Amino acid sequence: PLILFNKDNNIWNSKYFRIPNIQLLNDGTILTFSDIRYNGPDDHAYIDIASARSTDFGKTWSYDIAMKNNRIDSTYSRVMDSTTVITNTGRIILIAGSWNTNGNWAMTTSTRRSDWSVQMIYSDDNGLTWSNKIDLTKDSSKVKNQPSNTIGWLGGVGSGIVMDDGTIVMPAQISLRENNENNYYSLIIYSKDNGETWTMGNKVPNSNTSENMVIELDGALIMSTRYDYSGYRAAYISHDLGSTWEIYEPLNGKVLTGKGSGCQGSFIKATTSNGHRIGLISAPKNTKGEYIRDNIAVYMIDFDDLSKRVQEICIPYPKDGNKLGGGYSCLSFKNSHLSIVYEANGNIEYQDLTPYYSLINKQ
Repeated sequence: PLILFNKDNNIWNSKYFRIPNIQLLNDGTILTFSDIRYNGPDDHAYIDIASARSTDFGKTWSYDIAMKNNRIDSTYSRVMDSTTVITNTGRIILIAGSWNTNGNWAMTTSTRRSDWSVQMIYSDDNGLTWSNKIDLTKDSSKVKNQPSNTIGWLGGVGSGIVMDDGTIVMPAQISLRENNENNYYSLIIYSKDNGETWTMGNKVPNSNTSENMVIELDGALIMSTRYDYSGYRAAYISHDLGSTWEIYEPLNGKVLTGKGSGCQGSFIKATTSNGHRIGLISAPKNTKGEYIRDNIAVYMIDFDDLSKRVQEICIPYPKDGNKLGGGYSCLSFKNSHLSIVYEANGNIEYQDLTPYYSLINKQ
């Protein structure tokens, strides 16, 4: 597989890369992102977000820093954990978490984390240039319905979606002060004005849920989320754009994730030529357990043939993850093409999976 971001040969002399992201553009351009983890694998470190862009279907790549941290702390300033979407205008939005101090974003403080913010950039030239950073949390003018007991929140790490009428929906994760503890939950945020302003949904039914993505299905939102220490990815459905949730049985509990903590993965919808809507999920099998996160696999469900069990399509990364930080992945599906980016021993690798989609599509 192509090494897209190479810890042993990159223009930033970065020691590590983590948290990859991919969008297949309507015109065939491939846009990807990654944390530039300059000094090593740690989350609590100095990080910027790179882009890598290809106009020859992944043969060659042009690299850039898509978003810089706040440059306040040479050890801890970081923007990281990209969540992206392409809107119906073709605008590309990236939302990242921003901090500049040591300590887990959700658990370190009992009040709103003072160095925390959510930063947005967008591109109206298909990822060639980016806006200035837009701070979504410094005031109350950009995001509605943020809870007063928020410790912090960020995107779900992956891709958002667009509803039938153009509404943008982004997966998110939040930490909330509740009865003298901090509990973290998945949720969504949505924008009806091309990302200028947002409204936050309500938390899903279970805590210990974090990184996630949602698909749209007949107006409903279906979320596949990391559910820590359950052994599986939870799934929930919302019929009111994320105000209420219930368990979605056909996917809940069906993708197992091994012993220990959960892991980020991706979840997207494709419509095959027979009209069926299928869900594709990427995540480590983690048969070896905890943070080994071996065998990043791709799974399929057919929402129009739900008695057929979830199927393992392929394993793009049939290797142990690096315990320092590995296992994350991102699928993108567009115009009958399917691509993946994933963590691979401190690098990011890229693969075109379109031949597997052809097998599924049965033309």
